[PDB]
Amino acid sequence: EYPTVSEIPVGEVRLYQIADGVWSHIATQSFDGAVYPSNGLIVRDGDELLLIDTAWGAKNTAALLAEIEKQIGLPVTRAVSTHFHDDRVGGVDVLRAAGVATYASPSTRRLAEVEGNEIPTHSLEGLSSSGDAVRFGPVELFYPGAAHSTDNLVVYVPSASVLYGGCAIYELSRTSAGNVADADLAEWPTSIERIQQHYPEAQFVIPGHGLPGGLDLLKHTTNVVKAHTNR
Ligand SMILES: Nc1nc2ccc(Cn3ccnc3C(=O)O)cc2s1
Ligand SMILES: [Zn+2]
Ligand SMILES: [Zn+2]
Repeated sequence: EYPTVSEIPVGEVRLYQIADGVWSHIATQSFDGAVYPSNGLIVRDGDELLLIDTAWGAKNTAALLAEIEKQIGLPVTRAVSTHFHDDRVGGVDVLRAAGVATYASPSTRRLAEVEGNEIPTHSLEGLSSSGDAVRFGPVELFYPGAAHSTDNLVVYVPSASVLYGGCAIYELSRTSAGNVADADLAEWPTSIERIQQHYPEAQFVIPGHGLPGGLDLLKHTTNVVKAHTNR
């Protein structure tokens, strides 16, 4: 049963089996008066592991590495942050030290720099315009367009029909748009139309924060976004 934020002390990381050679990774961090949970993904890359997103923090990300050695036992060799916020890039410095080559789109790198966040080393190309798709080892990386922010990526594991939505996909229980500082509310529903065109098969869809679901999370996220602009 998927862990909730109440169950995960800040500084601990949990791993959850979505499908064979596919895990999400759940951690917790303080922010705007509370502590929030945050999701990333892990994919078996042959005899290696591909990570998607940090654990929101240096000490957390290092507890992620430790739980991955304890529980899987193969080496993380690459990581991909999916947009520029520290719940995606905080910890890259730790991953770097740990042997992991860290990647992000060219925008994602510049944005974080300005915002003072940590900076993935390598640049990912082919991802410049709404709807580009590129192949990263055992996954496909997809830029559906401006959404939670203007740089966010989504990830699809074809062999498992798992789609990792990141923060541009909300969980079902979330009904308040939230901090929409850097989002594009006008384009975000259209961005979610693309996802739904390019990944009609998805079996499970993993939000950036909270419980996984199906493709329902997409019409949910859209209803949540549009409600926010009519008031
Ligand atoms: N019911 C819920 N409400 C909220 C409100 C704000 C957030 C904010 N947040 C922090 C880090 N990333 C985000 C983000 O929005 O991606 C998440 C949830 S989950
Ligand atoms: Zn964000
Ligand atoms: Zn987030």
